[PDB]
Amino acid sequence: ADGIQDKICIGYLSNNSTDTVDTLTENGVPVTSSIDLVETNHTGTYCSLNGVSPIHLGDCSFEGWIVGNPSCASNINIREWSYLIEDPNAPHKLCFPGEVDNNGELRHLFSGVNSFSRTELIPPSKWGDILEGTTASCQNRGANSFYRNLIWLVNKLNKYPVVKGEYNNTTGRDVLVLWGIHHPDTEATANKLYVNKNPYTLVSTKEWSRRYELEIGTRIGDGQRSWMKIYWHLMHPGERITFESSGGLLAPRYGYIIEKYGTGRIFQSGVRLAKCNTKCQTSMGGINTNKTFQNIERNALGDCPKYIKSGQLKLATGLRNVPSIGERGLFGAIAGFIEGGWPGLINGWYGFQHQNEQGTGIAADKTSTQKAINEITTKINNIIEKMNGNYDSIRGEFNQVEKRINMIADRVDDAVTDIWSYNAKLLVLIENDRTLDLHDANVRNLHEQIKRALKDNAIDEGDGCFSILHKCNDSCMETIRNGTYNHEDYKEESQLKRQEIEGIRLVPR
Amino acid sequence: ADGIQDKICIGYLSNNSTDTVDTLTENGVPVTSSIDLVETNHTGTYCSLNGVSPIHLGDCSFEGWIVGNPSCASNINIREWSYLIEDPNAPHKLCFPGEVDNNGELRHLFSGVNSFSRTELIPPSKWGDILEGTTASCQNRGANSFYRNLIWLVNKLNKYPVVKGEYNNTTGRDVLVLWGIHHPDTEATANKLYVNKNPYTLVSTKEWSRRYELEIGTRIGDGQRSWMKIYWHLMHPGERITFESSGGLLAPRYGYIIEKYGTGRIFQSGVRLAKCNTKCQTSMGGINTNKTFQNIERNALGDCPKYIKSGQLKLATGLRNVPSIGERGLFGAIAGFIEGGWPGLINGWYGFQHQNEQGTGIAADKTSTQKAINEITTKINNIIEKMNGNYDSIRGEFNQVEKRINMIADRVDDAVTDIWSYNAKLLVLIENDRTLDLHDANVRNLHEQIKRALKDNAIDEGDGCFSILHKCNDSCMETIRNGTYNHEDYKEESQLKRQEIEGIRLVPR
Amino acid sequence: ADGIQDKICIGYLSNNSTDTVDTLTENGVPVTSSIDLVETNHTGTYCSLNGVSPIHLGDCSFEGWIVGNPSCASNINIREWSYLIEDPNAPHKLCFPGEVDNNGELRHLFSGVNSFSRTELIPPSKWGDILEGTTASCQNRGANSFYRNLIWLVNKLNKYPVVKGEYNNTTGRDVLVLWGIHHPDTEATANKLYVNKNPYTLVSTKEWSRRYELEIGTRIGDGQRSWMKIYWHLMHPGERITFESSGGLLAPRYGYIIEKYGTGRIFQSGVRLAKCNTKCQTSMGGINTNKTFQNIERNALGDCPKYIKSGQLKLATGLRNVPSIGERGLFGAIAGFIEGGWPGLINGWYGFQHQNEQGTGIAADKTSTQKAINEITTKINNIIEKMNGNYDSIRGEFNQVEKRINMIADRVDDAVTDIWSYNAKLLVLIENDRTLDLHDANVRNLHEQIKRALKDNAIDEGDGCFSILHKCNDSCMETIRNGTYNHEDYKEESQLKRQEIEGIRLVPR
Ligand SMILES: *[C@@H]1O[C@H](CO)[C@@H](O[C@@H]2O[C@H](CO)[C@@H](O)[C@H](O)[C@H]2NC(C)=O)[C@H](O)[C@H]1NC(C)=O
Ligand SMILES: *[C@@H]1O[C@H](CO)[C@@H](O[C@@H]2O[C@H](CO)[C@@H](O)[C@H](O)[C@H]2NC(C)=O)[C@H](O)[C@H]1NC(C)=O
Ligand SMILES: *[C@@H]1O[C@H](CO)[C@@H](O[C@@H]2O[C@H](CO)[C@@H](O)[C@H](O)[C@H]2NC(C)=O)[C@H](O)[C@H]1NC(C)=O
Ligand SMILES: *[C@@H]1O[C@H](CO)[C@@H](O)[C@H](O)[C@H]1NC(C)=O
Ligand SMILES: *[C@@H]1O[C@H](CO)[C@@H](O)[C@H](O)[C@H]1NC(C)=O
Ligand SMILES: *[C@@H]1O[C@H](CO)[C@@H](O)[C@H](O)[C@H]1NC(C)=O
Repeated sequence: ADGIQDKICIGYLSNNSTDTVDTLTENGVPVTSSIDLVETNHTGTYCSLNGVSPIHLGDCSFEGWIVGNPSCASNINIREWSYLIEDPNAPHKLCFPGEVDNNGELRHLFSGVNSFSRTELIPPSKWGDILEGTTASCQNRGANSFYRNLIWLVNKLNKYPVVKGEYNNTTGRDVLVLWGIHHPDTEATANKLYVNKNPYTLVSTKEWSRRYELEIGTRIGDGQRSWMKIYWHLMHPGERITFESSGGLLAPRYGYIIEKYGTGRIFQSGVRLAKCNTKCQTSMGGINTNKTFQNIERNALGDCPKYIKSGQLKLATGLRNVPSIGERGLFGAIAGFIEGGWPGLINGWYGFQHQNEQGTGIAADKTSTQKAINEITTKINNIIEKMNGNYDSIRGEFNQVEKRINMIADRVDDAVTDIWSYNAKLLVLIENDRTLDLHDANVRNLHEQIKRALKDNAIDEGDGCFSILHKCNDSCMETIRNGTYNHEDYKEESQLKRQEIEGIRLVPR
Repeated sequence: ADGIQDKICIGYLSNNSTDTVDTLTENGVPVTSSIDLVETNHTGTYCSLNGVSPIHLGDCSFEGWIVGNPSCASNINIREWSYLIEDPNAPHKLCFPGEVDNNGELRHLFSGVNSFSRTELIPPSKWGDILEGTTASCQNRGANSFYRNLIWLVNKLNKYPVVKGEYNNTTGRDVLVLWGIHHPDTEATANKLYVNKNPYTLVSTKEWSRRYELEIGTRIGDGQRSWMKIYWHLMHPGERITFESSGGLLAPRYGYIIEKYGTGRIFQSGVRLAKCNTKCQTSMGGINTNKTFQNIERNALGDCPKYIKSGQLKLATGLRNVPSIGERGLFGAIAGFIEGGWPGLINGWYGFQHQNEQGTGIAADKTSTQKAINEITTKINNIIEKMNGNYDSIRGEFNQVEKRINMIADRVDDAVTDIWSYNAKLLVLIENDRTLDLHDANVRNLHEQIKRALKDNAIDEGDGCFSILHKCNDSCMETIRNGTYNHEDYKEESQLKRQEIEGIRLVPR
Repeated sequence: ADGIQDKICIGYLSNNSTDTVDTLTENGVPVTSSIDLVETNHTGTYCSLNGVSPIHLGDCSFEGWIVGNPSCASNINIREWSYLIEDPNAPHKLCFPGEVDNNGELRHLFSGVNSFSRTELIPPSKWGDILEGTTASCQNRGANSFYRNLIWLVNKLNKYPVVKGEYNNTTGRDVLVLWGIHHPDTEATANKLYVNKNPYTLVSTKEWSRRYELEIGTRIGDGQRSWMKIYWHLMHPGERITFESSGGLLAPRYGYIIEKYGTGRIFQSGVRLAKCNTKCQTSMGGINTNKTFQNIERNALGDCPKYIKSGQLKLATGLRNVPSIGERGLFGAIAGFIEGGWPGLINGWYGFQHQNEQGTGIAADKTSTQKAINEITTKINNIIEKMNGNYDSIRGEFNQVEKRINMIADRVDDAVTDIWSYNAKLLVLIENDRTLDLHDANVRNLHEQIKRALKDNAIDEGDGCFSILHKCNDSCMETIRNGTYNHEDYKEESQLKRQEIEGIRLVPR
C-alpha cells in the first residue's frame, strides 16, 4: 500500500446509534441519545395523592354519604380526602325518597377537602317538646332510624309547638350545614305528623332568609309516597343561622367544619383502590414521573404533567453521527469501546482519530464535550423546569341539569390541551433540528482550532481530517490534542514535504 | 478583452421573484415562492355542515318552534340538524303570552342535534273526563288551536276531576319532555276553567318533585291578560315522569327523542341559506379549506381552521435569490427559462453556471435541490398537519338573563384566540428566517463540495465562483457537476497556469 | 521588538460588558445591552383608568350604594365609572335588614359602566291613596327615611287600595329597574301595614312574570325582626314593565340608564385612591408601560400587559464581546471611548482595529452595524407590537353561593397565565441564543468580505485578524475599510514579503 502522510481527524466518536428522532425538516434521524418528554406509564389503580387517601364511597352515592344514610359508612372519624371514587349506580342513595338541592355545587366543593371534621351543630333537646320520626326506609342498628345528620321532628302527644334552634359559626373555618323539609303524600299525613295547619319552616342567616311550606302529594320514590327536600349552606366564620318550624323541618344535627375544599375530583368506580402513593391521579391510574407531559388520560388531578393529544416526543440530546455526515464536511468514527466509556447524556464524545506509523486511533476532547454536555443539560432543564404551572384537568362536578356549563368547562379544558399539544410537538421538532446543528457547530469549531494550530504544516482534506506534512508520532499527536503543538517546530520539514508532494504525478508528465 | 480562466459558479438558479415575505428580522424580503397560511375566502352563505343541513327557523323563534306554535312549521318529519338559523325579531314566538323556564340551557342543548325524533308521550285520553282548551292566540290556519306539543286541560261540563298521566323513557335514548302551567288573570277565570279550589299540579320523577299552584293576576302579553309558564326536562333512559293536576296543567303530548345534541349554534338570519356544503360554517359564510387558520369570523362551527386576529401569513418556501446575496459570498443567476422547468415548491433550483471557451452555461443539481424540497415539504406538513385539534368557537347559547356567563364564555374564546394569533404570527416570522438561511446553508455546502473536488486546481473568488486553472471543456464541467472530476488528472496543467498567473502584474514590477 | 506586519482586525468594538442574560443553552452571559420585557413598577395607588375615574364606595357596600341607603353617597350626579373600590367590612350595607336577589350578577354588570344616568321611572303620586313608610333603620341626617330608589308603600287611614304603576323603556338604552318585597315578622304587622288579607305583588314584562306573597316570621338582622327582599331587572329598549300590589311592594322610583357596562372590576379598599391616570389598574397599583408582560399582580384591568408567573425577562439586544470569543475565531476590542460614541440599541459597533507604523487603531463599520441595528429593532418590534390582544384578568364578580363558577373562572385565568408564562420564558431564552449568534454571523460576514478583498496579500491569523503582507499606511487601511482596496496594487510587494516570511526559521534549519 502506498505511503501516506500522518493524519488527524476531528469529529464525533460514538457507537452505532439505534434511536431515531424527528426534526422539523426530517423524519427518522438516528442519534446517539434522546430523552422521552411524554409519560406513558401509570399504576392502573387509584392511589393516595401526595400522601392523602381518597374516600371510596363503595355502595353509596355522594348524597347518601354526605347526608348520613345509615347504610353508608359513618364519616364521624374522617379528617381529610384527596378525591372521591363513586359508583354511578350505587344502590344506597337517599334512603327516604327525596332530593338534595343544588347538589352539583355540593359535589364540587366536597370533591376534595384537606381538613374535615364532623361537628354537632344543635343538640336534639333544643327543639323542645317534640319527638323524633324514624322510618324502616332508613334502618340502623336493627331499628327504624333516619339520616345521621338530621332529626325528623314530629308531634308529641298530638302537639307540635313552634320549634327554634340556632348555630353560630365560631370555628374560624367554614361550616357546612344541612337541613330538610318533609312533604307528606296527603293532608291527613301532614295533620297527623305536624298537627298545625299550613305549617311553615323559616331558615335565616344575617344575609338571607327562606321560608318553606309543605308541598303535598303522592310521589314515586321506592317504598314511600311522600317526599323530602334537602338543603344546605356553607357558613363562613362569624355567620349565624336560625331555624324555626311549626311542622316539616328536618332539623340540622351534625354538620361539617372544612378548610381547603373543592380540591379534588369525583372519579368513577371500577379501577381498583390500592396501597400506593402518587403525585397525579387520573381516571386510568396514578402517575409518578418528572416528565412534564402525559398522553394517558385527560381526566387528571394533582401535581400532574400536562395532558397532551400526542404520541411520544423524543427530544434529541446526542449526536447525529451517521455515515453521510462526510457529505457536509464532517468526520465521525464508530467504536464499540473507549477508555472510560461514553458520557451519559450525549453518548458520547467530540474528539480525534489519528493515524501515524505507530498506528491508530481515537481519543476524546474532554473540554469541548463538557461544554456541550453543559449546553444540552441547560437546554433540557430549561424546557422541563420552566413548566412549573398548574397542569391538571380544568374541571368541575356538575349534576344532570347542568349540561351547558359542564360542556363549556370540558371544552375549555380541551382547548388548553390543544394549545399545549401543538406547542409541545413543534418545540420538540424545532429544538431537535437546533440540537443536532449545535453539535455540528461545536465540532466544526474544534476543527478550526486544530486548523489554526497546524497552519501551513497540514493539508485540509475537507472531510474533517488533516494530512500532516511531517512525521507526527504519538507524542506529536498528543501536542496537537492538548493544544501545545507549535507549527514553527516543523516548518522546515513541512515545507520540504510540501514541495515533494507538489512534484508527484499520477500520470507521469 | 483580456483572456480569462474557465469558471464554474455554484448557487441559486431562478426567475425574478415577485412576492415578498417578512421575517423576524427583516421586512419585505423577496423570495421565489411562499404559501398562504390563512384562509380568507368563504361562501357568503349558510350551507350544509359536513353533509348535515341546518334548520332555518324563518318567521319563528326557537321557543315557538320547539313548543309547537301552530304558526310554525311542524317538526314531525325532522331527523337531524347541524345548526339553527334564527330571526331575533321573528313574529311567531310563544303564541299565547308566556315564558319558557331555563330557555338559554334549552337553546344550548338544541343548537344542533345529530339524531332527533318527535314522539307521542302520553295519549290525551289518559287525562280522563277533561276537555282541551283552544285559543285564537294560537290559530291553526284560521281555527283556534294550541301548541302541538301540549294539551290545555280544562273543565268538562263544569267539572275537573284530578287528572293523572305518566311516561317511562324506554327509548334507550334521552327524551325531552315539555309541560306548562296556565296562570289565569282572575279568580273568575281560574274557577271557570278549572272549577276546583286551590288547583295544584305535581310533576315528579324518581329524582325530583315540583309542585305548581296558580299565580293569579293581569299580565301585559299581546292578546291575553293571563300567562303561561313552560317547563322542560331531559329524561335519561330508564327515568320515569308523572303528572297530576286539579287545574292549570298544560299536559305533555309530544316530546323529542335526541342523541348527540349541543353540537350546533344558533346563527342569525340575514345571510342566505344555499344549496352548498362546507366543513366549517361561520356567521359570514362557509369555509372549505385545508388551511389551518382563518381571519374571517370568530363565530365559527365545525371542522374549522382556528380564527386569528391577523392579516395574511405568508410562509416562505422558495429562495432568497436577489442581487445583494453576493455581499454574503453567495451566487445567484436569474433566468426566464431552464429545461424541465422550475420545481413547483421552491421555484426552483440549486445549481451551476459555467463559462469556458465553448460558451455558457446553466444546469441544476437535482440531488441537493430535491433534498431541500423534501426538507421544506416536511416542515410545511409538520406545521399544518400537527394542528389537528378542535378550533371552532368556544361558545354557548344564553338568554338575556345570563349576561355574566355569556361574557365570560366569550372572553375565554377571545383569550384562546389571542394565544393562537400571537403564536401564529411569531412562528411564521421565525420560520421564514430559518427557511431562507436553510437554503443558503444548502448551497454553501454544495459550494464546499465542489471546492473539495477542485482542490488546488481552482481559485475561490469568494463569490460562489471558482476560476479553474486549466482548460475545462463541457465534458470536464460535467465531470465537475456529477462528482467525478479527479484533480490529479489536471495537476501538471494547473501548476503551470498557477505559476503563470502568479507572475502577472497590473503595474510592471 | 522584532519586525511585525501591519495588521487589521475585524470584530466587535465596545466598552466592558455590565449586564448579563440567560439563553436556552447558557446562564449569565455578559452582553453589551438588553431590554426588560416584564414591568415590575406600579403606582401603589388606585388611579383613573384611561381617563375615567373609579368610584370609591367608602363606608358603603355595593348593595347599599345601588339601592340608595340614605347613609351612602347619592349617585344622583354620577355619569360613569371605570371600576369600583369596596370595603368588605363596610358598615353601611342594606340599612333595613334584607337581601338582594342575584347580586353576584348585578355586581358583575355594574363593575364598570361607561355611561350612567339615574332616572325617575314612576312618580310616588302614581301609586294612589297610599303612604310612604319610613324607618329609623334608614336615616337621612337623623330623619327616619328609606332607600332613595324605592318607596315603602303602606296603608293610609288603614286602607291600602290596589296600587298600580308601569314603566316603558323608551330611552334607546338599557334601564336597570329595582323593586322589593317587605316581609313582616308577624301577621299582626302584615295587617297593620297592608290591611288586605293575603296581600300579593305582581311584576311583569312582556317576557316574564313573577308573583310575590308575604313570608311571615322573625329574622335576625340588626334592629329589625322583619326582612326585605330586593329584586332587579335590566330592561332592553322596547321593554315594558308593570307593578301591581295589595301589600308588600317596595315600589320602584329611581332606576339607571346604562350603556357599555360589565367593563370594570370591584377592587378591595386599603390601597389609596390617588389623583393619577394609568392604562392598567391592578389591586396593587396602576401600571403605565409599553412592556407587554407584568409580574406584579394577576388581578388586573384595562389595557394591560399580560400577567406572568416569572421574574424579569431580559432580552439580549447587544453583543457578546467577551475575552473568550477568540476561541471561536472572533475578534473583539474593549474601549471606553470612540468618536461619536456607541449606538444606543446595541452598545455598540461592528468594526476594525488596525496596527501600522503610524499607530493604532479603531474604527466603526457603519453600514454593517446599522444593518444589525435594523435587524434587532425589527425583531424587538415584532415581539412586542404583535402582542396586541386583550391580556387583563379573565374574571367576574360573584357572590358567596357562586363558589364553583368563581373557582372555574379563576382556574381558566390561571391556565391562560401558565401558557403565556411558559411561552415568554422560552421565547426569551431561544431568541437570546439567536441574537448573539446573529451578531457573530454579521461580524464573520464582514471578516469574509475583508478576506475577499485582501486575497493573497494577507495571512488570516484565525483570530479575526489579517497580517498584511505589504506596508499599509492609514490611507491604505482606509481603502480596506471603505471597500476600495485593490489587491493587484500590492501584488509584487506582497509576494516578496510572503516569500521572505516563508524562508524564515524561528528554529534554525
Ligand atoms: C349566637 O350569637 C349571638 C350573638 O352573640 C347570641 O345572641 C346573644 O346572646 C347573648 C347572651 O345571652 C345576649 O346577651 C345577646 O343579647 C344576644 N344578641 C343577639 C342580637 O341575639 C346567641 O346567644 C348565640 N347563639 C348560640 C346558640 O350560641
Ligand atoms: C312505568 O314503569 C313502571 C315500572 O316502574 C310501571 O309501574 C309498574 O307496573 C307494573 C305492571 O305494568 C306493576 O307490576 C309494577 O308493580 C309497577 N311498578 C311500580 C314500582 O309502580 C308503570 O306501569 C309504567 N307506566 C307506563 C306509562 O308504561
Ligand atoms: C306605556 O306604553 C303603553 C303602550 O303604548 C301605553 O298605553 C297606551 O296609552 C295610550 C294613552 O292612554 C292609550 O290610548 C292606549 O290605549 C294605550 N295602549 C295600550 C295597549 O295600553 C301606556 O300609557 C304607557 N305608560 C307609560 C307610563 O308611559
Ligand atoms: C501536552 O503534551 C505533551 C506530550 O504529551 C506533554 O508533555 C505536555 O506536558 C502536555 N501539555 C499540557 C499543558 O497538557
Ligand atoms: C459524469 O460525467 C462524465 C463525463 O461526461 C460521464 O462520462 C460519466 O459517466 C458521469 N458519471 C456519472 C456517475 O454520472
Ligand atoms: C476610500 O478611502 C480612500 C482613502 O481615504 C479615499 O480616497 C476614497 O475616496 C474612499 N472611497 C470611497 C468610495 O469612499
